Parts: sequence; C-alpha cells; structure tokens
Amino acid sequence: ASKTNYGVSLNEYIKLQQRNNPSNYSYSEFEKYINPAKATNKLQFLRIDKFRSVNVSGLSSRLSNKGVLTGQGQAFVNAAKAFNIDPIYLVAQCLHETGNGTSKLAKGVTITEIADESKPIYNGNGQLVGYHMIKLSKPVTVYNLFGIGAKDNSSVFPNRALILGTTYAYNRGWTSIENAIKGAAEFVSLNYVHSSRYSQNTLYKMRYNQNVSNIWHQYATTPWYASSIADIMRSYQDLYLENNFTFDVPVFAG
Repeated sequence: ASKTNYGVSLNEYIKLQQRNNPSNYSYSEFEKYINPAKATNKLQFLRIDKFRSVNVSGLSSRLSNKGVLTGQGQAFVNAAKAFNIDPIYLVAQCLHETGNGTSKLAKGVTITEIADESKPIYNGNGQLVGYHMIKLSKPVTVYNLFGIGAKDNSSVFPNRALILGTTYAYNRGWTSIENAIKGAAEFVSLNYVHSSRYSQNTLYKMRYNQNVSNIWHQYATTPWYASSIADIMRSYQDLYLENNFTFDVPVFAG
C-alpha cells in the first residue's frame, strides 16, 4: 500500500476530530476507527478513484431486496464508468446513505412545487418557516440518494430538508433513479475522490482528511463511517472482474 502522511500523532489526530466534530463522541470510539492497526477490513483503504470492471448481471441479482435500488446493477456501473470511480464502492455508499433503498428522498418524491430559496419567509419572530414556492406544470417524481441540498430542519420548519432536497433534485434533473445514481457518483467524484485539491480517494480519507487544515471537508461525522461502507463493499467484492487493487494507508507521526 502507498503511505499518506497525516503529519500529526495518532493521539493528536483523534483529539482534533473529537473537538471539531459538531457531535460529541468519545476518544475511545474515535481511536478504534482511526487507528489503522485495528482495521479488520482493508477495503476502507482501497483506492476508489478508478473504474474497475464488475459482473453487471451478477450485481443486479445481488441487489435483491434493496428498495428503489433493487436490480439496478446497470445504472450503478454506468455511473461508475462515466465518473471513473469504483462501482462496488458506489453501490455500497448508496446502499448505506439510502438505508438499502428505503429513505424517503431515495425512493422518489412526486412533487407539485419547488422552493425559491431566494425568497425566504420568516416568523414574526425572526425564525425561518417557509419559502415562496413555484408551482410545477405537472407532478414530477424526483430522487435524491444522498440528500444533497437537504438543509437542516427546525422545530418551526420541520420539512425544510424535504422541500430543499426535492427542489435541488428537480433543479439537477434527477427525475429517474438512473439520473440520481449518476448525480450521486458525480457528488463523490468531483468533491472527494477525484478532487485534485482534496484527493480523498479512499473511504478512510473521505471520512478522515489527511490534511489537518482540511478536516472540515469530510463526508460524515460518525466515527465508524468508512468501516461501515467497507463492510458493505465486502458483500459484493467477488463481483469484480479485474484484480488491479491498490491501497493507500495513513501514517501518523507517533
């Protein structure tokens, strides 16, 4: 495996994660997933910034009971190929984010309006509660696997994420599962995996940025995120049709 320097000690890196994470997790939780000596699944270190051939029909068959993602081997491989990323990684990441194809935004929402976010509506009280809406000419089903655009809800605006997530998906033309899988591939490719700025081209790097100054740019906040996706990948790993697996592992300064 290639070696990517993290430039601080393992201890200091864990502490940096813990203090900067918007949620609170324990040192020991972080240590267990950050320490590469404790990894039991090497697929979190797989270089995923290249397409690898897979058995498409085998993948479709394996995606047996996966909600909206059921049997969608072709759409996954097509998206992976178009974006030069690993299709098993993409499958796994989508299965995770959508709860095996069952999340509301992933399953398809058939909408009749979208938000104009440039026209917010506030409480007499200073709180955001709505936007001016735009009525669609006819109902349109939109899909959004990762909830891109789906910003935070509040007590006085409980459906903000649903409204903005479906709006974004409409505005990006994610009106079929095939397009939404392409949109997902594009998101991770351009922002993480094939970013020349960020170079976050393994699952572990996506979660745990190798540049300490860039630790705000990380895909998720759960300590176990990269491990979780790798475990899903392992369920599909026999479907590869090639053998050119290269790995990249973190190196800490003590």
